Amino acid sequence: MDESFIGKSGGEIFHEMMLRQGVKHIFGYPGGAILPVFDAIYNSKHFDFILPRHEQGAGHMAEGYARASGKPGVVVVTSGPGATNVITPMQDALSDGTPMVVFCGQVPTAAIADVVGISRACTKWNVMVKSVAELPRRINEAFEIATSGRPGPVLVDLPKDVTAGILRRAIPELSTQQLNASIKRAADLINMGKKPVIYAGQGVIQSEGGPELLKELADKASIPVTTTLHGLGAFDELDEKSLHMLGMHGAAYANMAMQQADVIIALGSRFDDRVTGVVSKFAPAARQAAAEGRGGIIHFEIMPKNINKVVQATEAVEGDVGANMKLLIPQVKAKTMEDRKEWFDAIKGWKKKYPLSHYQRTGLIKPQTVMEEISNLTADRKDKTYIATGVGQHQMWVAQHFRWRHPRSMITSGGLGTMGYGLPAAIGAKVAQPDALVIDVDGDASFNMTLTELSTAAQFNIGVKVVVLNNEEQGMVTQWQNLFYEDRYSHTHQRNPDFMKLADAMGIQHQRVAEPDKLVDALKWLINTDGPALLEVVTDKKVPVLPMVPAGSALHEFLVFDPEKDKQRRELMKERTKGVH
Amino acid sequence: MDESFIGKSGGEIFHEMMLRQGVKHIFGYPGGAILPVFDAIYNSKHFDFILPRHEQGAGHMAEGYARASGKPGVVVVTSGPGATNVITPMQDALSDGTPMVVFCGQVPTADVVGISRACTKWNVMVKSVAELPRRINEAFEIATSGRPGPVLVDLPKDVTAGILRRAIPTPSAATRAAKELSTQQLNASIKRAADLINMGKKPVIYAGQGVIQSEGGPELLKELADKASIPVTTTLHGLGAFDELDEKSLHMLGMHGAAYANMAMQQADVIIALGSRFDDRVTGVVSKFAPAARQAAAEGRGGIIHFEIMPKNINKVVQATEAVEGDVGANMKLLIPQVKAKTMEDRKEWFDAIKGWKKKYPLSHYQRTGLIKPQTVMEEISNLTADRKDKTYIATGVGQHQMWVAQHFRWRHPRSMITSGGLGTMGYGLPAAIGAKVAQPDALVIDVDGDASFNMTLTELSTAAQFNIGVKVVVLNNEEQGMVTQWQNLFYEDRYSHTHQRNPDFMKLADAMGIQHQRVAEPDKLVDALKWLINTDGPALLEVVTDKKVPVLPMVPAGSALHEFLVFDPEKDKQRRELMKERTKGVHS
Ligand SMILES: Cc1cc2nc3c(=O)[nH]c(=O)nc-3n(C[C@H](O)[C@H](O)[C@H](O)COP(=O)(O)OP(=O)(O)OC[C@H]3O[C@@H](n4cnc5c(N)ncnc54)[C@H](O)[C@@H]3O)c2cc1C
Ligand SMILES: Cc1cc2nc3c(=O)[nH]c(=O)nc-3n(C[C@H](O)[C@H](O)[C@H](O)COP(=O)(O)OP(=O)(O)OC[C@H]3O[C@@H](n4cnc5c(N)ncnc54)[C@H](O)[C@@H]3O)c2cc1C
Ligand SMILES: Cc1ncc(Cn2c(C)c(CCOP(=O)(O)OP(=O)(O)O)sc2=O)c(N)n1
Ligand SMILES: Cc1ncc(Cn2c(C)c(CCOP(=O)(O)OP(=O)(O)O)sc2=O)c(N)n1
Ligand SMILES: [Mg+2]
Ligand SMILES: [Mg+2]
Repeated sequence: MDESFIGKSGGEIFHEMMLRQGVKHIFGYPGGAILPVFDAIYNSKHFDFILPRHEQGAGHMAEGYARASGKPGVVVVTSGPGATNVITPMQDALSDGTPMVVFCGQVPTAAIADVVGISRACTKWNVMVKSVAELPRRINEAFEIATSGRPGPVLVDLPKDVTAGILRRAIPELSTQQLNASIKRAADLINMGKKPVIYAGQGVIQSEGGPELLKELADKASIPVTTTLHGLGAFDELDEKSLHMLGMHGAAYANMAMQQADVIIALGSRFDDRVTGVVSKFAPAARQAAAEGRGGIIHFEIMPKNINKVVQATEAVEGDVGANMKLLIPQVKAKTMEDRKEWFDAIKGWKKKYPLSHYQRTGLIKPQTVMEEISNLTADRKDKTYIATGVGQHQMWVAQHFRWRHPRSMITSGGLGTMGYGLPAAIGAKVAQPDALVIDVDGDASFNMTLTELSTAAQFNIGVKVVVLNNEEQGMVTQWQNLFYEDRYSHTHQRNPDFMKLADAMGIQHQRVAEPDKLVDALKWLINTDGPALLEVVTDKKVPVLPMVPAGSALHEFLVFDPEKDKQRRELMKERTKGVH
Repeated sequence: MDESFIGKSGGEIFHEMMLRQGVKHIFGYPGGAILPVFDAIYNSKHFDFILPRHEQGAGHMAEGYARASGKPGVVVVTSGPGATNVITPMQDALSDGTPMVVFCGQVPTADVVGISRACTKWNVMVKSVAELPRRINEAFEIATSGRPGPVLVDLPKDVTAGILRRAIPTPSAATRAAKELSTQQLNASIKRAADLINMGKKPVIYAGQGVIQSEGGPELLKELADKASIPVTTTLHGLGAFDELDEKSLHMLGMHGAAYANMAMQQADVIIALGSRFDDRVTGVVSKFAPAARQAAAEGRGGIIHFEIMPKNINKVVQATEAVEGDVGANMKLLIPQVKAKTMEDRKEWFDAIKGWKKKYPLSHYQRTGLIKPQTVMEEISNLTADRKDKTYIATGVGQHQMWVAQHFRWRHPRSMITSGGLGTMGYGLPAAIGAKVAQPDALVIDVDGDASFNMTLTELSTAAQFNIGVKVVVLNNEEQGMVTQWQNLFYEDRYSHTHQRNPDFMKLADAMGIQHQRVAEPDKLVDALKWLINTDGPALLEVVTDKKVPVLPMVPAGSALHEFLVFDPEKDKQRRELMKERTKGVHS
């Protein structure tokens, strides 16, 4: 029975609970209904408060802070438009399993925007706090739900009269057996397999000790490892067993491995549609091996309702992937590269047949090169380097041509795919990792969505580095329009603002590079700059992201780059567009 | 039976439905789920398409288009984040009754219709190509009828990529008897309303956005007020429904309304509420609202007459002595012949009390040094547009500047006020102005914007530049969230928690965006800068550096009754600034 809250207001109690929860940073924006909380946190020493230009920036900043730190991002906003503005961040956090706690002012309880109802389908949980006494309880509930199981966003409603009111009174197995049985069935299934593969996702990064255990099992039994977009960095991409990223824009060899493997080991990962291609043509070899009782698909998942949602698991290992790997690594029998000479020989053949470094290459900077060079210039510091991206081609290229070695280095919007996520998430990651190098690799359209937040980085002296790729197009959509609609480019081009005058207007140091010789010096300038800075890279237009497995394709039915296709495509487009492209 | 669509994709059907609906402009942003619609409208000649920087911008531009033109704003976005980014404009449109049809791409059959159910007037997911024309027509009909509002239409990719291969489809006595009976009830309630007015000795008209949204509404309002010599006050959204230069104008009422409007409302024996919903920021403390009118109802000599199109909305906030259901313009046509004419001389007592209040509490009485006063910016914009009020549209952000333009611009033209009132979304003004300018290409459209409001959506300046949409922007630069610092002064003893921001350089920003620009800080140069802005061609921005910590007055604070307002007092203002300077140790003067 607690009594250290009598005589304090709900805002003052809320201030105490942030301390008890270890909240060191809060992102938010005031308004009428949330004003009692802003009075309580006035000139606080418990945490730093970041005031953005827009609540959507507050929301994405909290996401990047969580992605970089594994701590929950915390947001405080007012009722009405304050809350509706954080819906895209919340839905985004929900889609990508990012822990977030969002507090909203509400009108007084007596007087009934339906913030709670509007947000049911876009949060992991939400609650309206109906009395000042409930306040420590709900706040604790909210923080644990947001971080338990699959982490997610939680919305807490703060009625003004609750936060302004004053507290007067004092306020308050045999499944394990079947788990071990499932672990044993999986080890048998791994050992039995001759063509195994690890398919690792963000669940590994979000489990304590996860990447290390990933390394162990993959080393001991010499199993090749591929990851999703969110799994990037859960395994050293320089390791010889690395297959890199699979899926819609994965490496053609990672796609080959998955399509021909007979034992697939799914760690984290929810088998998203941008990973599997058409699901009835996905993992044929592992599916036959399931039917021939000689292999299949193993799926380590912490959420019961996520299992067999998309693909049927041969054996399902329910619970924390890190803990369950500690009971599976024993029961797996070691192997060597020599053991799987035949398997790795096909893998290594695929790597030479389809290298990620085989893309058209002078005069106009190539966007893949920018990612190669950012990778090169930071190779000596990848344990202290974080990348935030927008959404589009640039997002895929940096997945492809950047070598991920550090877990949580990839800060990107995957499930929802929110353009504009990049810059705010970078700002939040750099608040989380002040002594790290945080780069926002951004396409100009994604960047045009939220570029008002440069002012947040200037006002607070947050040293993010921004690379804007300037191709004057919605690149990902032009690709699709070239592919499926014969170069009819419908509303996919924008006039950019002068990014150099813009960075100047915002109080951000800046340079612009357009000549491929000077590209590396420019990038070197950006990294070694002190305080926030922006580099504008003028790139080539109409550059496809390959490999791509398009809509309706199996996963092995990917397209890849051939210089005769690239010559032919651009000249068909030059004629269709009548010289404009 | 309609065969014209055989062989058409869902996208091409959509394209044709826009033509049949007479849509002339669409605001949107492509994505994967919606690509078949974009392929079908590629280089269309039937409407202009505005690509914004952010889908929130597309929505607010559609709002401003609708607000300036009375036509629905049409939005087209993709699934997931394309759809969640328009939730703020949709909730905004719902709260303010703005007709809007939002088309969202959807993956083949975010939870767009789940997350948007509570923030739309109606939503529908089209399930097959065959039903697309029927649903399109349903959406426009719902969006524009009754109280207008936003309607969300989910468009699954299989519906818009799919092909239609087949044709599709295009009064009793009991009904007739019931029809006559309901007409007689309406006519009865109109007579009673008329009788109530005729016995009133201190009548007042309380006019809202419903009058602007009704065909003939402002004309009929003027005829009524003229014939019976009734003074007219309006809400924030009703500004421009009545000529504020007429001797019968009480200007805006409510939390920041003219003191003479709030007095008149509190003394009136008959209140004629026309197309208004008695919002809490209008009535003050409801139980203390309109005491004179409530007493006159008790004694059978007056009360509150409410003209309202949504029958359900009557008696939800204030008890009506006489309700008149339906479209306020149609019912005023029937009301006016039954109201007996009165001269201003017949109402000498009433207008003399009002002239008293107007003399005692003039809106022009505010602190008037070397820093530009924000109130004075508004008065000068009103003076400088004296000859073109019929072609001038004002969009605003949310905050003090929004109250000041409501108070000191003299409103004369229906739909000239374009502002977010119900939800109160900061960032509305600039996109809404762009939308209004698209709707009225030959009108003067001005975005009067606070700096924090402007900072939310300033990226949309690139939209005005790319499409050469000549909006005029006035940014009031006080470096504060002025409305919140007024609340923090009032209730939290000058504890200014997180309500100050460093702006960007607005001249460098405007230049970066390709917008001609100017900055003004000296009171002697304000008029010429405003003259410069108003006479430019193409988009233009004027930054006005203003005084700080200026309270909006008059003010009915929370928990006070409508007649319990605070007014400007030069000595109280001096004490306030003195105490603020002490507590902030000279930081805020
Ligand atoms: C334009 C675009 C292109 C894309 N291209 C690709 C592509 O080519 N390839 C690709 O892979 N992705 C791609 N993505 C991203 C893709 O859509 C998904 O967001 C992503 O693949 C899913 O990542 P994940 O399954 O690893 O992690 P999540 O989606 O976060 O799910 C991880 C799973 O692990 C579980 N989990 C979490 N914590 C634990 C724990 N401690 N123990 C056990 N389980 C746990 C969760 O419940 C969840 O089911 C693209 C996105 C966009 C917008
Ligand atoms: C900080 C702030 C301060 C504010 N201060 C004030 C203030 O001092 N004073 C003020 O007035 N507002 C103020 N507002 C705005 C206020 O919150 C409301 O948005 C506004 O008062 C509502 O105006 P309305 O009733 O005219 O319009 P609406 O909210 O649109 O209501 C119109 C009503 O008319 C009905 N209607 C529509 N069409 C018709 C028709 N054809 N026939 C009949 N009925 C119809 C609708 O159903 C509805 O009931 C403020 C807002 C903010 C954010
Ligand atoms: C908020 C929002 N709106 C629309 C989309 C649809 N969309 C769009 C318009 C893409 C093109 C991104 O353009 P960019 O300039 O940011 O990057 P690239 O040129 O590298 O593709 S990618 C994509 O998914 C989206 N993901 N998010
Ligand atoms: C999107 C959003 N966030 C927060 C608020 C809360 N709020 C805030 C923060 C106001 C201050 C706006 O400051 P401004 O610079 O735009 O204008 P003034 O300085 O003239 O008040 S007014 C108001 O209602 C809001 N209405 N909308
Ligand atoms: Mg681009
Ligand atoms: Mg301001």
